[PDB]
Amino acid sequence: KAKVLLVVDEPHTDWAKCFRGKKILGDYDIKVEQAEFSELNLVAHADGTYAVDMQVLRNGTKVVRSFRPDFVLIRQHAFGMAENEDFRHLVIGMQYAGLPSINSLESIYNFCDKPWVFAQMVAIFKTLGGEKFPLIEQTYYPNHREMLTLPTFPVVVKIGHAHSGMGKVKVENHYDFQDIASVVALTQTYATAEPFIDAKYDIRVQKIGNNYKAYMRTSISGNWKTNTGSAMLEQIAMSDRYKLWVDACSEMFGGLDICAVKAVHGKDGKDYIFEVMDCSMPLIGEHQVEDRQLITDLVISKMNQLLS
Amino acid sequence: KAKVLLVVDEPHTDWAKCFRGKKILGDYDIKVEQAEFSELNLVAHADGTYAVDMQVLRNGTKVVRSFRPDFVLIRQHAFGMAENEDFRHLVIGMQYAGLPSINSLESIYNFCDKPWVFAQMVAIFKTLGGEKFPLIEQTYYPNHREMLTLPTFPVVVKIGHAHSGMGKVKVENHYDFQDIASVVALTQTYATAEPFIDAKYDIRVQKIGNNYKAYMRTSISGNWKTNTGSAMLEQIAMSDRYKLWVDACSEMFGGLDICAVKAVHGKDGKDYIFEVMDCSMPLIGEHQVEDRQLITDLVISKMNQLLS
Repeated sequence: KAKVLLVVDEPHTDWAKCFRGKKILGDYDIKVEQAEFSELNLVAHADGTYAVDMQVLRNGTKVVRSFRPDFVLIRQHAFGMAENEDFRHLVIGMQYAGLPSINSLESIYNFCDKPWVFAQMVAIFKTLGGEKFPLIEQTYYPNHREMLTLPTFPVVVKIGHAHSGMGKVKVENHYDFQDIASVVALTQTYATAEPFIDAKYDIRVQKIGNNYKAYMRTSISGNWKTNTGSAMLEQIAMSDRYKLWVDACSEMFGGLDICAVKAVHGKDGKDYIFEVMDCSMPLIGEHQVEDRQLITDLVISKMNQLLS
Repeated sequence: KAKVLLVVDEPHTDWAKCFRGKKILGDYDIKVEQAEFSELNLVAHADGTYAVDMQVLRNGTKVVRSFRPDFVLIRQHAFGMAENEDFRHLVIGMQYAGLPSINSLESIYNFCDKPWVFAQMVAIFKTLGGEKFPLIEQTYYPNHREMLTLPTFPVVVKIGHAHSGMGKVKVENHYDFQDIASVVALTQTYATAEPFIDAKYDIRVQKIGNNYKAYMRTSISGNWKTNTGSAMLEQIAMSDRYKLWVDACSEMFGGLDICAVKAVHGKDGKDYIFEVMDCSMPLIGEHQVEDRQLITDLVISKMNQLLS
């Protein structure tokens, strides 16, 4: 028979293809169920039983089906403040069911608040020092009332929690900072402000299991945004410097199997680490195929370790 | 020479009295700043600097003092859905600042969602088995749509996340269950349902550092009306059975310095563990002054361990 693997990812990636013919536990096959978070639901019980509901719109028809996954690979962001982007209830349900997964449900749950993740990077920065781990300066404001404490301009202000550049604004002077603070008051959430780096290059160091890759590219908008995919991220040599950055970040929340550190190299000759991404990190460059391959092997390795 | 201890607790408990005359690191005095979450704010920086602001109502009706705590003791619930009960942003800010505390900020943060905490007890249940850890049967519904499948009545349905039992309702037939399911829909949150236990008595096993106490409250209220006043409560002898329950629960989220497990003993002569409380647990019984003294020693021990 087979072990069921639930993969939460968009339809543009066909994970069933990646796991074809692949066996675990010696003789078991893997049946892949794939869906986006918006199409999933579940119920879980303290006694160990649970069932996942999937309503998939396929080739012209509202499809329904139920199943009991044995493992889960999560490739989609589970949070976000925009409309219909909050799936924390599903992450809690999977942990309640005791589902093993990549990344671990513990880590995914803790990646919900970006400044909470950044707090783990600040502790690493204190342990290793800036020479080895150049964390960007950043200020955390619990709400709008503390934004009377001004940062040095220009800064990039990031409001609440959200991906794909959502909620990030570049602020160049006090007057516009005051206006942004009044907007943070409306949203009733927290915000962060970090210096806007006049950047030379963007850098991403990724770790998938035991595989590492570093990519760099000319930076057009630094740590503010990525503007209209002008330059593709190109792989460069892995250095011992870069490896330490991602190995150190990968230890948080019990360990991240898939993660990436983003940094900018400024025209001032310095590196500034400003973000860590987990298993929902998009795949980039000419190696998506190969990276999906590495993720597939990682998943098989884990199902063999944890399942029975 | 003094270290500042921020204690987040209501005004009736005068923690400054518990710490008067106590020293840390040999010759430093302890300066206690006490306030409730609603009167506090802060700003934190990745470079390590941070500051807390407390709204005072002494000579000015709207006083405002600032300080830099070295350690924090949290005795108030930091979450909750009622009017101005949500302080997750301050918890995040204290962790961003790297503030040591009791209980740990990591554990406090993870106690925000009751079913997430319960998910840890389900894992303990699988490990130890029911003879040793009699976890109550419970079902987790990520949202109202999974509540179509009806449970066996009567049940206690817990809606969303709030303490003091807020949001708990006893449901006896599917008509009322359907109305509660519509309230869950209205609140856009999750819910849990567990059998309503016809109870002989209540049991609470607490652990403060390495001190343990077991208390029994007799009533039929069972797992429906909890936390409420104790017009009738009494201590009892600890047993290896009870100690294992709280010790196993105290290991979650990196370790809980202060916690308690609640259970009801059924008229059927069986125990049902249904809740774990962390450092915001109310102090009960006649030994409340002894308990505060135990919490005070724990805080001094920890400050000596983590400060310089």
